[PDB]
Amino acid sequence: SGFRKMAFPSGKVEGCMVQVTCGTTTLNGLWLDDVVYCPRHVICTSEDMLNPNYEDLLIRKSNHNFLVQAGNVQLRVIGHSMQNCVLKLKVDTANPKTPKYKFVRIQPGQTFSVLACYNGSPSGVYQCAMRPNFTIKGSFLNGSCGSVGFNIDYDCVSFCYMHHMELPTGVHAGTDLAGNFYGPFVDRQTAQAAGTDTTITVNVLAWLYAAVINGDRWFLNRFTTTLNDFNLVAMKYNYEPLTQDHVDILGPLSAQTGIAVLDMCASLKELLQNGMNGRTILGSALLEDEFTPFDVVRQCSGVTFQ
Amino acid sequence: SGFRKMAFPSGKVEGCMVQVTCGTTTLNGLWLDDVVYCPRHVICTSEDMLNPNYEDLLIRKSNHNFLVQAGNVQLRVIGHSMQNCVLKLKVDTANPKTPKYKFVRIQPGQTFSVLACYNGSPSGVYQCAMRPNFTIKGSFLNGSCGSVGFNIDYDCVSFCYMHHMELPTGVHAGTDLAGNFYGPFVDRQTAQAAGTDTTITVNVLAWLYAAVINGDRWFLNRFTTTLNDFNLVAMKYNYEPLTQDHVDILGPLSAQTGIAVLDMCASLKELLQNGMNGRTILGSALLEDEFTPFDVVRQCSGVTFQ
Ligand SMILES: *[C@](O)(C(=O)NCCCCCC)[C@H](C[C@@H]1CCNC1=O)NC(=O)[C@@H]1[C@@H]2[C@H](CN1C(=O)[C@@H](NC(=O)NC(C)(C)C)C(C)(C)C)C2(C)C
Ligand SMILES: *[C@](O)(C(=O)NCCCCCC)[C@H](C[C@@H]1CCNC1=O)NC(=O)[C@@H]1[C@@H]2[C@H](CN1C(=O)[C@@H](NC(=O)NC(C)(C)C)C(C)(C)C)C2(C)C
Repeated sequence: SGFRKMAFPSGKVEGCMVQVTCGTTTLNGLWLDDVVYCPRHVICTSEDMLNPNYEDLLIRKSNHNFLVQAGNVQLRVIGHSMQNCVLKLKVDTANPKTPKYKFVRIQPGQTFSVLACYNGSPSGVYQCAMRPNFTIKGSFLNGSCGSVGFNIDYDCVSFCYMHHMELPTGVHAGTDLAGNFYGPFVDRQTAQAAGTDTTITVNVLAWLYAAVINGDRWFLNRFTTTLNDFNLVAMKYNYEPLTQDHVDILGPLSAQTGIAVLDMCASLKELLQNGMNGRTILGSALLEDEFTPFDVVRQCSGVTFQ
Repeated sequence: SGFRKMAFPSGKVEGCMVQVTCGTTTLNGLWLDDVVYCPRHVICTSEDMLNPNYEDLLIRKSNHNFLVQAGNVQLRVIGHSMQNCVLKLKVDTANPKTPKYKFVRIQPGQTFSVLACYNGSPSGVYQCAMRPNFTIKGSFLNGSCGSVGFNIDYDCVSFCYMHHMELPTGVHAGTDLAGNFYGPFVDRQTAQAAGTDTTITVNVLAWLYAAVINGDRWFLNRFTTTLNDFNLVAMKYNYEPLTQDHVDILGPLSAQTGIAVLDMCASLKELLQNGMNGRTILGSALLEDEFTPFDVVRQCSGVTFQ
């Protein structure tokens, strides 16, 4: 037993990280087959930086302007193209460590592992959620651009995030691996703010089920609630609406614990209305919302990756 | 910015995990050069299990009794020996993925990454501390024995933990990689209890410094305290004594933030005495004690591994 914020094993992604240097800018790239993916603002400088036109900026570049450093081995760029806000550098060598992979654009509320990197070298791995306001609460210092987020599904790495920038509230914004920002953000220094966030209700419920699976039983009650009456309480506390689809997804966990989803909603209602009164759940004094129903099942049943 | 429970990149350890099967028991082993390390209770059965004599049990074993499965490749055991509570299986093949490594026995309060594994396949990675009572609050299901904990220091993996068992409170006990249990535990089903735990004071202080580095400034105060007067308050709240050595270790963080260590102690004092009053620090409503001073510096300055 026990329940931890668990990341996927990072080895499959570690073997893909490279350093991309252009001009005075150095950041991380992702090397899959013979392509290196990195944020397009690597072609920017200290003054391009306020309102650049990346199409103009890129037409002015030559392949030899791109230093791609794969460990102590230099990779030669033989072509480049821009796809939305990512740059794709064609190199003459296919990454022999390329895992089976997919690029996926995730929905808010879904979680993923982030491999934080500097100068092409991994620093650490941690678990994140895509917040409802399309930011992530990451841990990113200067130089971390191009670090990626990912899930692993049996043997396949599903890349879902590449880091671009930090918002003045200390949260982070980035793109999918096809260069489309999550949320309304743009890779331009103009005023941008995250937008009001909300708590991921279906994930809180999953985590309460995790608690029950692990022996925290104390927040349960005899009551039930309707979805409607629950959602009226959730809105007051800035929680995302719970949909019948969320209820269906929580089915397996409800069946394993014997606690109907709507009964667990009645428990969440009382926790919102009464607080936790100096008690903890799974070692937290807050209601945790960065575990999906799938995360809970994976960790409570022991799914591996090969 | 941002601050997360960060694990080390796990790839160097993923390449060392194997499956060890003997009799009806299957667990994980660690393959370094031509040796596989695993818990000695792999030689146990459903009834050996209450009071085994592992020396007798092992003399009765043959090399061919040990199935070591490295992916879809079987490793032949050519020798075996017991070292305390770990079994060392000599195999005919050296692991080509063997990283630079050391075996280290850590002190309580020190943190490490755990690569949770089942059937030789990694499931997830998370960060732990060795509690003052020599347990760890892990996430371990049946089959996880032989998963290891580790730190990485530039290019060197320092293995510090191998998982053996779960205590009735849902916490975990194990050994160093030389098979010596942390704490008073034994690999025998007899009554054993963790012992009263305490909070790791020097780590809480490190995490408050992390908060200041990241812009949470609110818990600070104008006051100071003596070490003596601080430790009198810490004892009341079941905190470990803070030593002058801890104060010295916190020096760099104190110098970077401009907050004297004893001034941060005065802040911790008021947090213990007053609670947090519905506020959070670094996204937690509890005082966090599983970041060491080194963890904070590493994450707030961006140290990598190559
Ligand atoms: C990222 O570019 C990086 O790691 N680069 C390494 C090389 C030095 C700079 C190259 C451009 C970096 C990651 C940031 C740094 C701190 N935390 C992070 O996550 N991204 C950026 O530097 C992006 C980049 C340029 C600015 N920027 C920022 O993140 C800005 N933030 C904003 O300007 N935000 C608003 C636009 C919303 C106001 C800071 C101030 C944090 C540097 C672009 C946005 C093109
Ligand atoms: C570990 O052996 C394992 O993963 N093995 C896989 C093969 C099946 C059993 C082989 C022995 C397993 C990990 C445990 C399981 C649940 N959580 C874990 O961390 N360890 C054990 O099964 C150890 C092993 C035998 C019992 N045991 C336990 O952990 C016991 N706990 C205790 O008996 N604890 C006291 C001795 C303190 C009472 C449980 C009940 C959790 C199975 C030994 C201790 C030799």
